[PDB]
Amino acid sequence: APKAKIVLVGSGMIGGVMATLIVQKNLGDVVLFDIVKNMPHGKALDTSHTNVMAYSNCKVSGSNTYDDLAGSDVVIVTAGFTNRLDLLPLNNKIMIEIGGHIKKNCPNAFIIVVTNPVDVMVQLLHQHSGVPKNKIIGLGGVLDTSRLKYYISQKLNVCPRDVNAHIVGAHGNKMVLLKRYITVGGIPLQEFINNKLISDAELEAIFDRTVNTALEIVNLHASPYVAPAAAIIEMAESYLKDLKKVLICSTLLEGQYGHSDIFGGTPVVLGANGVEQVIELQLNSEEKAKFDEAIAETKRMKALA
Amino acid sequence: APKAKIVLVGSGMIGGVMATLIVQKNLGDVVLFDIVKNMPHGKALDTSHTNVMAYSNCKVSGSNTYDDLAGSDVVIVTAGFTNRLDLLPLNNKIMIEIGGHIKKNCPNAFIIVVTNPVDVMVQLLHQHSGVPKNKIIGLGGVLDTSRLKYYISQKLNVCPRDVNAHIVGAHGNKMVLLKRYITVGGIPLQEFINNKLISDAELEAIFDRTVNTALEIVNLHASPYVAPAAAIIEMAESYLKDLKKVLICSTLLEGQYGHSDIFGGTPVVLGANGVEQVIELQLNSEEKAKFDEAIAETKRMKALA
Amino acid sequence: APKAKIVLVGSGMIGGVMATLIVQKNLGDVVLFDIVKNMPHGKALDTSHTNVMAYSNCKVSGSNTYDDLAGSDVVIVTAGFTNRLDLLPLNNKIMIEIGGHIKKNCPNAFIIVVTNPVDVMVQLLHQHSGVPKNKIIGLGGVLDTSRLKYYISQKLNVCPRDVNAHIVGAHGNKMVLLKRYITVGGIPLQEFINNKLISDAELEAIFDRTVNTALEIVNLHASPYVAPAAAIIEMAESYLKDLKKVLICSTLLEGQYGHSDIFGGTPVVLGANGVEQVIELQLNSEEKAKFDEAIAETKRMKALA
Amino acid sequence: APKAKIVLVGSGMIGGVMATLIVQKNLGDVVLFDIVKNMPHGKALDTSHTNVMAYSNCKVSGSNTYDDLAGSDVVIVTAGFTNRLDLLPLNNKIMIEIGGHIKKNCPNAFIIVVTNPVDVMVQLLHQHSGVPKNKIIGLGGVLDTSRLKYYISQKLNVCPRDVNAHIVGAHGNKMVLLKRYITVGGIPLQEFINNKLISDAELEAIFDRTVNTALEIVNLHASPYVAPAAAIIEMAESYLKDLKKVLICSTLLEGQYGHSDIFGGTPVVLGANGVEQVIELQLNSEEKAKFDEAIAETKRMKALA
Ligand SMILES: CCN(CC)CCC[C@@H](C)Nc1ccnc2cc(Cl)ccc12
Ligand SMILES: CCN(CC)CCC[C@@H](C)Nc1ccnc2cc(Cl)ccc12
Ligand SMILES: CCN(CC)CCC[C@@H](C)Nc1ccnc2cc(Cl)ccc12
Ligand SMILES: CCN(CC)CCC[C@@H](C)Nc1ccnc2cc(Cl)ccc12
Repeated sequence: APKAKIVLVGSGMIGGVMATLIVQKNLGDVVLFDIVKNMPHGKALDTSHTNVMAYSNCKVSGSNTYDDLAGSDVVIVTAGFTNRLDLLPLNNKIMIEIGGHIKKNCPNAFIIVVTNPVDVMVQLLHQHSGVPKNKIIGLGGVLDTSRLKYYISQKLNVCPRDVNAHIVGAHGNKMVLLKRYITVGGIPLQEFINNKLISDAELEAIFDRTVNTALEIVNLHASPYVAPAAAIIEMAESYLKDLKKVLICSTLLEGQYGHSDIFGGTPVVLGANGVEQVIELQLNSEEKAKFDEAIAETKRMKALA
Repeated sequence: APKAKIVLVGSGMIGGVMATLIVQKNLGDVVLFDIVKNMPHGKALDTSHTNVMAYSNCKVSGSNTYDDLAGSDVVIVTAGFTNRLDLLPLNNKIMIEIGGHIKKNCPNAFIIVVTNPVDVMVQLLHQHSGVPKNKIIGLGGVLDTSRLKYYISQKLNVCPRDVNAHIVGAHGNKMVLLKRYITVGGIPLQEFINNKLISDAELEAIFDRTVNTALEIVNLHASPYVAPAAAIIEMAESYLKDLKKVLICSTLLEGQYGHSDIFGGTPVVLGANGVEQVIELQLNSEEKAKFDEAIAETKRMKALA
Repeated sequence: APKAKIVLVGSGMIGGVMATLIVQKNLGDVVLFDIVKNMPHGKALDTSHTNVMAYSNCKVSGSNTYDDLAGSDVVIVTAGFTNRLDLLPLNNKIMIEIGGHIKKNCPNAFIIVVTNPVDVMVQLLHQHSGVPKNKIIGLGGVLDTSRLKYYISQKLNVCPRDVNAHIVGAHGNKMVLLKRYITVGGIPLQEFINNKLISDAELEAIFDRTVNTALEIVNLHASPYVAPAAAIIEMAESYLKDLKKVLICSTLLEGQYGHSDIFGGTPVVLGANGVEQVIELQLNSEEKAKFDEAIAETKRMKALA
Repeated sequence: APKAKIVLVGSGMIGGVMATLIVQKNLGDVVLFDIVKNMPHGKALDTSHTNVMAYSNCKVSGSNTYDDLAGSDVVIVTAGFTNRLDLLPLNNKIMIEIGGHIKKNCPNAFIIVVTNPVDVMVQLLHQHSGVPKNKIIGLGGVLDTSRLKYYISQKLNVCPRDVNAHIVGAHGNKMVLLKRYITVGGIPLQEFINNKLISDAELEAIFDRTVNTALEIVNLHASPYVAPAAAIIEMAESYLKDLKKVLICSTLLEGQYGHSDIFGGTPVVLGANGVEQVIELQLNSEEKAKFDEAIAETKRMKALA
């Protein structure tokens, strides 16, 4: 069947929601892969029954063998151990193992990396898998901006999706939030600030909140996995359905912002041909300085893998 | 049942698509009303069967009696005769007749006016129906900008919805297209122009195309009714589901842009409380001059009704 | 792009709704083809703008040249002149012309025939196009049963889709309604009759209503095209998304019900491989007698083409 | 806002998926309530961001105070300790506490009970909350039959939703699977058995699999919560949107099947008025004997609470 085959390399919390959302949207057949014995089979069985409730027809199966990567159209990697820097070499080993199988079983698959630090892990897998630069991206901006877009929408009382924002450079503490590129209903946010509808102080607090959301969720005795999963599926769906959505993801930089041979967060266009366009925001020197900071941290960690 | 009741006052071409789209989205019960005998019943019967194909449960009935306006949550007016100025007094008579029944049968319904010239006809109905200012709007910007957003998206090869634009003042020849407020993926269009991805000349042609689309469709031996219907439903749905989307519609101006006691196109926020916010774009003197032109034409025609 | 290409051979009323529904569901690129100059271009332009309102990315274009059949994944034929028997030879000529181009431009496309009498016209196109038997079907049962399912659901006050029914043999006056195969929520209808929830007399009236619905809609000064379009799209979507839905359509009979070398309405399974299964209902002699009647009328008209 | 308010009393695994699915479907505002400090707030924050990805506008908040039950339109109870019979009195205490607050804060809310044993726990809450019989149901048949419908659909290679089946009496080991009431595309399953498309032996194995699915998932080192959540949402959605779907749920029996003053699984119709119809299947003596067995076990456990 010409039905897309989506292999989720890692059957943890994010993997579970991704599987659920795929069936809900009837995106394609799903394989929940992991090295943990049977668990992926158990989650796959549970999820497979939702086909009835959702009027879908997507096979959902578990797997403990890399062989099931064969025929994969899309591969989503969430696998990985969770100082923080001590995991770098370890997770690189996981990227190496996965990359070798991708190269052997599905060299033409579209890859989405989630493993943290994503900006580092994505380039590592790109290198070990050998896939073209336009066929591999990392999760970052879609998730990070969903927080900023959401918090602003609540203050302004408008549909969350009506707020657009851009966070670039890298996923994580060094993420670059661009106040200048925020709009509401397509209108520059500054107009709403001029109107006293939202203050600069309110925005600064929202910015800090955005950068520290994962930490905030963790401190509330939970962990972020639902939004990450939803952000990942928006990306995968844009590719599978050739939507050509403009989404901020970690992609290989070839001179943009003055950086090369490194992956960084920036808006790109995802369609049937993968990363069809890499958009370079015309940042000013101040924003560029922050982007530089993001890249520096990515390079720092890359060197330790 | 707490199911919304949507009464379509006018069962023509736009009315038919609206009915179809309502069932597709299971938005609520539909009444296709018109003075033409039986036709609304015939279209209603045809459309009612689609409930099976769409897994919906919306009653779709025809009507030839104004009494069916009772219990209406949303009323959509497309009725109206189609120089052009000679129809003004005639269509005003239709607005008067409809307004009297709305006032009597559903004073708390949310009204959307389509009848042209919409900016004139909407204020007339507002006056004859007596509903609050936040409960009546006219179709305009959503439809007009859908053209501009779509044409630009094709030139740039991105998802149509990713292009945001603003057309204000009035629906029609005097519509004000604001080049300065166009974005792609939330990014100012000017950046794409600086990049040679789209030229100023290309945009000028797209602008003219946008203003003359209805005429273009008519010259191709067709008439626009599908997009208008879809634009209307996006508006009605934002209200019914309390989405709080920022949509450009004709609303009563109370000083915005320097105009009062007149309806004009401008972004507003539609939610459970109707027009929850009227957004005033901070236009420069040049854009304001064009808006003035739009209002002037509306006043001109209003005076002839 | 791996986006499906759907060519609508005939840009009339049914064609328009199909185009609209395809964009709503983001099913694939659409081509509105017809011999009428420009009209398809005009309808295509109007419909194309709805991509913004629906968050879709489907190209919608018009066409006046058969060449655009190239690359077609799905072809839907509604073209055709509308005694009634005098049109048979004329419409056969249309089927011949279309069939020659399908054979030349898209021999592997999946074909859905709507032209009436569908059961006759579908076999004619099958013959002239040369496509495999599993790649061509005619619209019939999905539309006819949607009426029966809907009317029964209203009497019983249950979701329309919860009522399942089977109408076979042929589309049209000789359609075979099988009372014995009607269920509500999967429960045999007879149980509801035993319960006095619906009477046999009520059902008989609903049956007559079902058979005469087109005529009823026509007498109300309208024409059925919305449900037909929706029924057609349910079929096309099952194929495109490999849903494997059980849908009653006109398919080539190879001995089922005692008939061969003729097309007739019967439940089939539509998936990525087209007609993946032809299901033969185990009818009793009485039901079989009626089916025979349906086939006889189809053969009668086939002989006059 | 006239937006429905859904309070999830219990913020565990099933609660999380329910919250996620509600936003995906934009069903209404969600409150994740639990006695565990902050966790519901953490899950609520994570889930709230998905509003952007799903184009929804549903508030998702956590809560540690029963007061938030005020204004609730729908209340879903999953809270509860997890011999097995020793938990009965304990879980009854939870039902009592919740029931008192429902009675005080939202007496007109529609209640769905999940806590096991559901058939027992649902009647207990019905008693402690005092809500009308038509406003409270327990999860059972929708989940159980989704397994049976799914397994059969895979053997027959048809859309999962096209297989309809009925499991009644009680949720759990004593569930009554009715082979006689299974259909495929509305066609009696027996016809497919006569055709050798599926054997009686295959079905017997599927039956055992259906009854032991939770156990099977648990043995694979997982736990069922995704399907349960999806089944619950289908029920809640039928009520909220007045779909009037026929769904098998635990409801108060008033003489049906010969049982009274007890809750049992049976098809019902859920609409704006809650349980609008309780459907009694015309079971034979053999099926009735099994149903009796189910009720007996429910009564046994009820007596120990
Ligand atoms: C002792 C166990 N070892 C080595 C035999 C297993 C392999 C270890 C490294 C390479 N890979 C992994 C380690 C841990 N988890 C993983 C999850 C997925 Cl999905 C894929 C690979 C993983
Ligand atoms: C001769 C016929 N006349 C007067 C009796 C009918 C009423 C005329 C004016 C007021 N109204 C109308 C005229 C024409 N079309 C309409 C469509 C709708 Cl939906 C509602 C009112 C309409
Ligand atoms: C005089 C005009 N003639 C002959 C040149 C045109 C061709 C006539 C027959 C074969 N075909 C047709 C006749 C009428 N309508 C049609 C609509 C479609 Cl979409 C496709 C073919 C059509
Ligand atoms: C020692 C802690 N006790 C008593 C103070 C808390 C209350 C205990 C019983 C009645 N209720 C409960 C016990 C355990 N979990 C629950 C989860 C939810 Cl959502 C609601 C009520 C719960």
